[PDB]
Amino acid sequence: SGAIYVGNFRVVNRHLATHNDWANLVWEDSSRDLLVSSTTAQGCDTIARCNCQTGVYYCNSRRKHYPVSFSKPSLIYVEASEYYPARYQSHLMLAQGHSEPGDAGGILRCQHGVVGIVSTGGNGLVGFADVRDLLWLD
Amino acid sequence: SGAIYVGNFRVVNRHLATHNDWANLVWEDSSRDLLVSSTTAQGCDTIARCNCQTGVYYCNSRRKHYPVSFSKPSLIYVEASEYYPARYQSHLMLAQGHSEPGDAGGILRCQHGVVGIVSTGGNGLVGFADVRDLLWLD
Ligand SMILES: [Zn+2]
Ligand SMILES: [Zn+2]
Repeated sequence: SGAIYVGNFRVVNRHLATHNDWANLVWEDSSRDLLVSSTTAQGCDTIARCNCQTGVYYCNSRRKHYPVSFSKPSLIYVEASEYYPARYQSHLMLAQGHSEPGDAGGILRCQHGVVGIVSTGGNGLVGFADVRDLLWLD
Repeated sequence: SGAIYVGNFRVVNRHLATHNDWANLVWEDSSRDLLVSSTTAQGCDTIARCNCQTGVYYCNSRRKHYPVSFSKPSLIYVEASEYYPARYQSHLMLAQGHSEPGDAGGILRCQHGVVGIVSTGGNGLVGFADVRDLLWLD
C-alpha cells in the first residue's frame, strides 16, 4: 500500500519487493532503493513533472499524512542496515520529520502528483527516494 | 471523460450513454438522467459518503474547475429538451453558475470524493444529478 501504481507499473522500495515483484521485474536499482514491477491493471497515480520541494507524505508509524520540506535529490552516504551495507544512495531528498522502522513505503506527493517514496530515516530526518526523473513510468 | 469510474462501473448521463454503455448496461434511470455500465478495468474514483453541499466541478465549455454551493437533492420540474420531455427529475441539486450545452458530464467533487455529475443547466443555474445514495457503486 506502500507502492506507487502508474500505468501498468508498481513502484516499491527495492528492500521491500515481494517475490511476485521480482517474478514480474521491469527495473530495479539498489543505489536508489527502487524496484518497478509489471501490473495487470492500470494504476491511479501520476508522477509529478515538476521540481517541487515541499509536499505531503503518509507516515506509517503515525497513520497520518504530514506536510514536509525536503532538499533537492543528492548523493547521500547511508549507514549499514539490515537491508544494505553502508553505501552511497543517489536521488535522495531529506526532510526534518518523524521516522521509525516501517515508515519506508510511505508516498510523498505535491500538487503535481507523486514525488517520491520514503526509503530512509534516522537522526530526525526522513529520506525520500525521488521518482520524478522516471518519465518512462507515465 | 464526462464519466465517473468506480470499481468496475462507469457512470454517465443517460442522455449521453454510448451503444457500448447499453451493451454493457448495469443500471439506468431516466428520472435521474443516470446510466451505469460495466467495465473491464478498475476505476480511480470514490463516491462521497457525506452530505456536503459545497464542492468543485469541471465546466466543459470553460475548460476550468469552479468552486460551487448547491442545494440538497430535490424533485425539480425540468422543461422539455432534445433529450427528454418536460418531466420531474429527482435527486437534482442546483447551483448558481455558468452553464452551456455540452457541460453535461462534468464531475462534481468535495473532499470526500465524487458528489454528482452535471445534468441540467439554464437560467443561471447548473443542476447536478446526485450519486451519493448509490452505495452499491463503491
Ligand atoms: Zn510538484
Ligand atoms: Zn463531502
